[PDB]
Amino acid sequence: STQVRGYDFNRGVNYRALLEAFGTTGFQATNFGRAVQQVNAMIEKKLEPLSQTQSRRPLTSCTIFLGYTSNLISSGIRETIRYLVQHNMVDVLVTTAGGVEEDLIKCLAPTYLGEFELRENGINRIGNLLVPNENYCKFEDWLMPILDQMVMEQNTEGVKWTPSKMIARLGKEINNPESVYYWAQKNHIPVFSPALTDGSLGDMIFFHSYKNPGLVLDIVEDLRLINTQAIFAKCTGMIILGGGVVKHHGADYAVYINTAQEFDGSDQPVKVYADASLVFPLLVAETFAQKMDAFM
Amino acid sequence: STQVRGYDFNRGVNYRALLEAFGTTGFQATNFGRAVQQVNAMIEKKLEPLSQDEDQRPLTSCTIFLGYTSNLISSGIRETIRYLVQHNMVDVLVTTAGGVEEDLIKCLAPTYLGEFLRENGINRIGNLLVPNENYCKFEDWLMPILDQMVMEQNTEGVKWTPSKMIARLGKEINNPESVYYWAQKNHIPVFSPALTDGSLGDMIFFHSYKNPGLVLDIVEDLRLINTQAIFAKCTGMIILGGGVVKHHGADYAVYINTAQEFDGSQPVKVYADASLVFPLLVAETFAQKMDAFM
Amino acid sequence: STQVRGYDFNRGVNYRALLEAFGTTGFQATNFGRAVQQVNAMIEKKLEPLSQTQSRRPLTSCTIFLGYTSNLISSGIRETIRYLVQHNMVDVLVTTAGGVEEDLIKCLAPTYLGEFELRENGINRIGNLLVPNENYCKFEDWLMPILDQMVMEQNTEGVKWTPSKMIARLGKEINNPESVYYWAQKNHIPVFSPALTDGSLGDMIFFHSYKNPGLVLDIVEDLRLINTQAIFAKCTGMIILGGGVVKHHGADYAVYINTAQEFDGSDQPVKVYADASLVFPLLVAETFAQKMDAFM
Amino acid sequence: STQVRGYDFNRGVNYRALLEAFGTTGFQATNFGRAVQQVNAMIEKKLEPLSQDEDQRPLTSCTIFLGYTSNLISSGIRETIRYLVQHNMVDVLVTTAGGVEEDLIKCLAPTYLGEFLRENGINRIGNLLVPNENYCKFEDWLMPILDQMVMEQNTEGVKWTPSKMIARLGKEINNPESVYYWAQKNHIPVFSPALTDGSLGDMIFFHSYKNPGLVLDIVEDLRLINTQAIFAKCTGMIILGGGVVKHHGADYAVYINTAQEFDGSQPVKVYADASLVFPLLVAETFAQKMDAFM
Ligand SMILES: NC[C@@H](c1ccccc1)N1CCc2c(-c3cccnc3)csc2C1=O
Ligand SMILES: NC[C@@H](c1ccccc1)N1CCc2c(-c3cccnc3)csc2C1=O
Ligand SMILES: NC[C@@H](c1ccccc1)N1CCc2c(-c3cccnc3)csc2C1=O
Ligand SMILES: NC[C@@H](c1ccccc1)N1CCc2c(-c3cccnc3)csc2C1=O
Repeated sequence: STQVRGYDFNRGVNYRALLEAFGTTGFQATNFGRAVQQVNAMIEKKLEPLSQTQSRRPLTSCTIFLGYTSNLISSGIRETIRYLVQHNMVDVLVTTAGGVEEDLIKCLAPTYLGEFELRENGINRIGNLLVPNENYCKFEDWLMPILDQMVMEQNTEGVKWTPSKMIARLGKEINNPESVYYWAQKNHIPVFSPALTDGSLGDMIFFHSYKNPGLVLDIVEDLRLINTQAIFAKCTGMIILGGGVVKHHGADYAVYINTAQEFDGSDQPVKVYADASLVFPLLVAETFAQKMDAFM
Repeated sequence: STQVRGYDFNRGVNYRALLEAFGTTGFQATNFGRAVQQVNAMIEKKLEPLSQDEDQRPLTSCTIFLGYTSNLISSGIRETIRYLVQHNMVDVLVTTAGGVEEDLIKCLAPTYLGEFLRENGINRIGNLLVPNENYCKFEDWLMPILDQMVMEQNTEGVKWTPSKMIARLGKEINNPESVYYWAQKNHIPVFSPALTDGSLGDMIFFHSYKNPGLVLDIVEDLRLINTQAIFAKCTGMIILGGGVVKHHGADYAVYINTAQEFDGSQPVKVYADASLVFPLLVAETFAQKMDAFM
Repeated sequence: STQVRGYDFNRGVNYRALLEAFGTTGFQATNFGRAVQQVNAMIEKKLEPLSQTQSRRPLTSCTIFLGYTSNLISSGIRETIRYLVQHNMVDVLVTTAGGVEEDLIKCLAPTYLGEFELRENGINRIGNLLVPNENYCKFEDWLMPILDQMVMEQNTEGVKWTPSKMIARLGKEINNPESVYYWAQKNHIPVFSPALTDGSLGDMIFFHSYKNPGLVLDIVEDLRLINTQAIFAKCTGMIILGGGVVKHHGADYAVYINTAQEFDGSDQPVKVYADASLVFPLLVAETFAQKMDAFM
Repeated sequence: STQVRGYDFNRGVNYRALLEAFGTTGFQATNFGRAVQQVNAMIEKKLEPLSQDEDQRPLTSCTIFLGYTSNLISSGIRETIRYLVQHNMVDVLVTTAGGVEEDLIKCLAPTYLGEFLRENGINRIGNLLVPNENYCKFEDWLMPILDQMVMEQNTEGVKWTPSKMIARLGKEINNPESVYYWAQKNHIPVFSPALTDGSLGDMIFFHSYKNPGLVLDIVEDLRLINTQAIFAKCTGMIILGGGVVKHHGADYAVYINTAQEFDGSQPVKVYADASLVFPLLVAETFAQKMDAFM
């Protein structure tokens, strides 16, 4: 029986103690507290020594899957995710349509803050974020010669492209330390996204295919890669931001952060019903970023 | 302007007048009234003969895309979607992970109502219950088909994509209750790049160790879905449940979901569970023009 | 074990059968089906003969409380609620701030449909509804002489005003068969609303009190009235639209229709998670309106 | 304009920089950054001395109204609210049914964490658990006070309103953990016309048969709350949880709730559970200026 009790500001302001007190505050603050515990248990299992997939990445004592929706990549959470990937704190990335190109585009031009007329200035609104159309034009220019090389390598060097191999290539090509995908390919963290071509990147692949036909993207090889990662893990952890990212039907540790409801049936595990833009950086602050020394 | 006024039940229970009166009721009832008009405009456009200049599955005056999340296929809305597809009322289907297998499995065994399990072997989707045995029955049915598909790839040069696989599964289920049976029979393509994210995917995965090499290309499906939009005279969209399609326009569009805008996740949005709204929408729109589609 | 099955439009369009099939469709459609059952069981218990509070209203075999938020009174649901009250199908009304005056004002001037600049034309927006400010001005003019009479009767005829007695008086004064509150006082259905003065009606009572001081509105007498209604019922039914209307901590039958979530802890019973503007008229169509003959 | 950029944890865990960076992070993080600015503007205004012309519980340069739903008083946010009230950082409280008694009951017995009962005697509020015995303890404490209040009404001519009752309950609880103890001690009025809708109301009801005639007038409270706004130099509002106050303006305003607009139920709205957000907001605003309020 733990008693409900909030942080007492008559102590002054200690941010560690403030965040610890969320555990006893109730409602989603308590879920936040439980999420910190689950992620710290993931991390501690990951750091336990081993003494013991078609993948280069060395096995650890806990394989952590980080899933996220595109919109979080458009947000500043992109920096949070990049940090984790940069320091090898997760093992596999999963995302949805848009989630690749929104990272790469931010390397060529910035996304801006607006609010919750726009079409005439040439601007794509995503919540309270603004991406000028010019950004997609710059990305297109950058992308075309890479797709040319990709088709050539497929037809002459036997390369069998999948979304994950394409995402590694694009990460390598962007060659920029602010990119999630640059760091992911550098650290051999595979990125999975069958819905890679559903949005803007798809549109460009589509037009490119009439200029230079031939590109094939197989999803069955990626299917084998992602599932083998899970089957041959000693333990698995999952952290999933935004929902609609991953399917069930076991994970040893699981945290979900989203604002989706269960009532229209839309797809000790912990859910925090909150905007990940608020919650994820706090969660990282109290977990992965506390163990920064151990990952180096 | 138009005055707010609900239906007056002193007039008795006149269902058509009641549904019409939603338009002036306000909030999401008003949006439902607008959805009805939007869908009726699509249908009117569709039934319009192509003029001499507009000429080109045969193209109509309005190409209608129907998108839905897999949860709706688990629900009884599966029957509503099947009705529209059976009667050629839509031209293209788009769905999400689970959206295919959940239709096929219901031909082999029923889904049940529970409430809002792991030991009895039950998969819970909201208040719906699918016994785990349903998926075992599906596995048995599917494996021989996957053998045939790999054989045809390797010896007949068939290049599989998700749409072609879904067409083939529909032909193989050969059951008039199935959405996918009717889609392939009527040459309505089904697009679903996340086809392998769920249980069907687990099965294709395991199958690939006994009999490797199946390739599912998404790029040919990318070209097919986009060309449907590009060569349409007019386009209509009806998207149920959210997370199905991406923008960056349709001439007519209706979205029905309870997704929020605040975390960043004349078109009409109805903020409601599609399980309530979509059959009412269909009753006032497609079902009124049933004979025109026969 | 009931099997999931939707309405089959190859039968054509039978609206009764369509609505019955919601029961087996799943998700909130199934909850809708369960709500129809609960309300029909309320009604059937109400119609059972008796052979057996400080209130004139005769006891029946089930006392039905109908609760609703103001916004539903601004909507066309006002007509649905009025119908029930007109035909004595419920016994007690409960509402929130705004819920009284939005009915009365619609008797003097209409509310309009807008969408989800407005201040300069003089317009109060409520979701996609528009109420011109002029409507509140007309209501104020109408209200002042009634408040004058009310203060006089308090100080000379011993009248002890409560929100429910005030609401009866206003219903009687509006004298219009489109008003919920006209019908409620005519049929001796009490209306409870401690938060009666939180909005526009309150503002006007506030200004009036400097022109004609003295008005007292006691909530303790109303507290006694509403609770005695419940204590001395043979059976109770509750139908509550919009949430935040009533408090718990027993009802024999209960239906709630709202879109509030349980996750931030905001306050066989059935919940339908839906906009009552869609759901309530359908529910009425399949329940109270089917038994219209028996209530006359 | 401002570029989207999250906090970079390569800089280490610098909490102040992290909270500041929410402003450029986007979605509701950006709204949190705007709430911080809005509340800091209120506080800055409040600490501004009244000029010679502006002169008139003593009035300040900004009158701040703090509103909250009772669920927040059941939560640990009760401590946060109590802190602000204890230190005269707000001028008026407004709450909803349950909002009073749930503070008072915690002085007699604790609330507990459970998960998202009727036989053990437990009231469930989300993932919070209040044993039914807590309310029995509250009843015992309250009855003698209700006797005194009726006596003073009838023999001393006291005219009770909810605010006066809440002040009196706060004085009687005489406990520094209580929001209402500090409100009456600092002459912060508490308004709550729905005071009797819940458990306190059940108790006043039963008490009224043994000892009848208590009158709680809301009209005098109506005048008091409105006059606080009318005579303010500047007004600020902080409203947690929704359904608390009605409009038809404040100079500064922040709302924190997860209510939707679609059913119809420079001000800033943060769409989030206040149990996460409000203590962070307070840490960056009122708690930085603690000494100015002492
Ligand atoms: N059902 C198993 C489940 C899972 C989750 C986590 C670890 C292991 C297994 N799963 C595997 C397949 C998958 C794909 C995907 C990607 C590229 C090609 N094909 C499919 C995207 S999401 C998703 C998914 O959820
Ligand atoms: N961005 C354009 C947009 C669109 C929608 C509707 C008509 C035209 C164009 N689009 C096209 C591609 C697509 C796929 C998909 C399917 C199979 C392979 N690759 C991709 C699933 S959803 C989706 C989508 O939203
Ligand atoms: N807790 C008992 C509960 C209840 C509900 C239903 C039937 C009986 C009892 N209750 C009674 C009191 C009440 C008031 C109110 C109204 C005018 C004056 N004072 C209080 C508004 S809502 C509300 C409420 O929920
Ligand atoms: N409509 C004006 C609005 C307002 C808010 C803030 C400052 C000024 C004015 N208002 C004033 C009245 C009020 C009551 C209340 C309390 C005790 C007795 N009667 C009514 C509770 S909430 C509420 C409210 O919202």
